[PDB]
Amino acid sequence: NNKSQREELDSILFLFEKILQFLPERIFFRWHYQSIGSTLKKLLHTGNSIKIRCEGIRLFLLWLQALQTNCAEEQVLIFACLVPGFPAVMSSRGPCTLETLINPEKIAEDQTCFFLQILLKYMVIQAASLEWKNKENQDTGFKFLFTLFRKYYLPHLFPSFTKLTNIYKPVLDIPHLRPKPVYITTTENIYSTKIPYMAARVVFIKWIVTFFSSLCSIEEEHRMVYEMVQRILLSTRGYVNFVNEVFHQAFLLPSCEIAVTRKVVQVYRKWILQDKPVFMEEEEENTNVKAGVQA
Repeated sequence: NNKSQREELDSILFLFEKILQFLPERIFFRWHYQSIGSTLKKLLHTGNSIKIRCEGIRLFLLWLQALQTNCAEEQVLIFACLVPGFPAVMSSRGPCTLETLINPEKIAEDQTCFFLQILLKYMVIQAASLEWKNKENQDTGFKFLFTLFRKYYLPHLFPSFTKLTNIYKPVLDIPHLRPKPVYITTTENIYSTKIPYMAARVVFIKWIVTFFSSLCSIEEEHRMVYEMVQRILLSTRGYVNFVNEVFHQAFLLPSCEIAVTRKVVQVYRKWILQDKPVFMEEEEENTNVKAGVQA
């Protein structure tokens, strides 16, 4: 291999991205399905650098986004095993990971956030043409991706996830006390908790909050698309309930890394007693929320 060869393979990846963007309808018609799958599997080689693996994951995400709901079982299984460190997905063949699926600088299981930020800003590159297409294709791909992520990764990420929060039919109870998790007080000495899969919850809640605190438009190159994804997050009843439930899951984390809760406090300060969005203006049923502020 050479730097010229590295640039050639990067240009091959860029041409792959361009051919996915320029021809979404052809991809939706499973064009070169076996060839695309083989190319993705070859590019998903774990023996290369972190950049190569990230590019392969990005290309796989774009391919499944353009394919929408036409992805087969192996695409879903690969998608469910894209981020390592998670338990092997219970498939028909059996437990498996990405390494054994493709083969039938230390990673700190932080590839979840990189994967999520790749999914976000590359869903918004809008492989949908919008010509010979419709405006609905802007929202459909991201809705499908969010639904799949919530179906697969969310239940394991949130072991305490449950369905209580709902503005419509507002059933309310009285919360009670909770025990104290053990703090190892190890490694200024920052603290942590022995409960597995907690940093993933912190990252997920922080990202959800940053989409809502969603101020100052620092990036300035992906801001209209952030507004688009904000509308997607608040454009349906189900996503409304999901946002309320993730906020309820917030404020429940242990004392370690509690600054995320204050972010939710700032979000609610911006919402109530301030500019009130359509979210509080007075199964998905209607796009308009029209939820009373009292509930």
